[PDB]
Amino acid sequence: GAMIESSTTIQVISAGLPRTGTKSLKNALEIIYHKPCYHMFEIIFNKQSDIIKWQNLIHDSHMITTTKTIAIYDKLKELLDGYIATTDLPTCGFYKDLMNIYPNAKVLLTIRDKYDWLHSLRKVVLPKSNDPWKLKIEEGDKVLGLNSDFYKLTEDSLKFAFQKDDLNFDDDQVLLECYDEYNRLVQETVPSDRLLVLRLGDGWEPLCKFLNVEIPNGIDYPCVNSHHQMTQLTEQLIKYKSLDAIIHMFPDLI
Ligand SMILES: Nc1ncnc2c1ncn2[C@@H]1O[C@H](COP(=O)(O)O)[C@@H](OP(=O)(O)O)[C@H]1O
Ligand SMILES: CC(C)NC[C@@H]1CCc2cc(CO)c([N+](=O)[O-])cc2N1
Ligand code: NA
Repeated sequence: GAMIESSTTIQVISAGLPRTGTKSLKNALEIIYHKPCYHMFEIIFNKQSDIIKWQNLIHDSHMITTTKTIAIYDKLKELLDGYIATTDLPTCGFYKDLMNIYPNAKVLLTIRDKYDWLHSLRKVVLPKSNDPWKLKIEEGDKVLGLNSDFYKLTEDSLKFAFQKDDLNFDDDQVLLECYDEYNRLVQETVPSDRLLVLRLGDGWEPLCKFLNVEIPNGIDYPCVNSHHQMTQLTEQLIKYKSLDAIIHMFPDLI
């Protein structure tokens, strides 16, 4: 196809929850658009200074209906300046607001089997409080410079996505119910013409068709960020005590 000059603004809003192929999708969108896509990894590896800003936004987000709405929307736009898409926490819970701010953006929902999702979440993002692996995650997190404010953001952005005032994070049934309800609500809320639902394994074709772009030539659809790979990353951070000592060992993930 012909090369055209794409606008550096949010063109794709992905409402999918963590552990549903968001990092692969981030990578895929960057391959298509040649500009950055937001993701939790953007915060962890590039913009830890954003943590307090997302926290403040979530804090004020109950006021979203107006005057207050504009201030909140201004802060969201600021956070996303220079990006062409959003994926993952903390952004995904803001999908409705993002649709208002970026009326010409299309919306994606990444989904998968709910028990596979939960298993993956428990290994990487939200281990049970009595799981010994939680201590290893915390040790690796310290190597990356992530502290309690990072955990607060993770929890608060999950609660915001699930529209809960509090949440028993150690309760699998609660998390599964929230997952199902969240995915159902996205599909009820977003007009179908504006939504593409992507199941893990769908690859380039439906995505590129939805976005009116050619499938990237000779490039396989990304497959990164398995829980196994994250377990290796955690162990290597603990072993070497820095990111820069091992970053070359994780080329597409980081
Ligand atoms: N192209 C692909 N095909 C199949 N699974 C993929 C995939 N890309 C990512 N995944 C899976 O999506 C999950 C990561 O999602 P996210 O980036 O949102 O955290 C991982 O699940 P597992 O942990 O079950 O391996 C990963 O293996
Ligand atoms: C050792 C270190 C790599 N641990 C950091 C972990 C794993 C990456 C990660 C990813 C997400 C969402 O992609 C979230 N999240 O949903 O808040 C939290 C975390 N925290
Ligand atoms: Na990258």
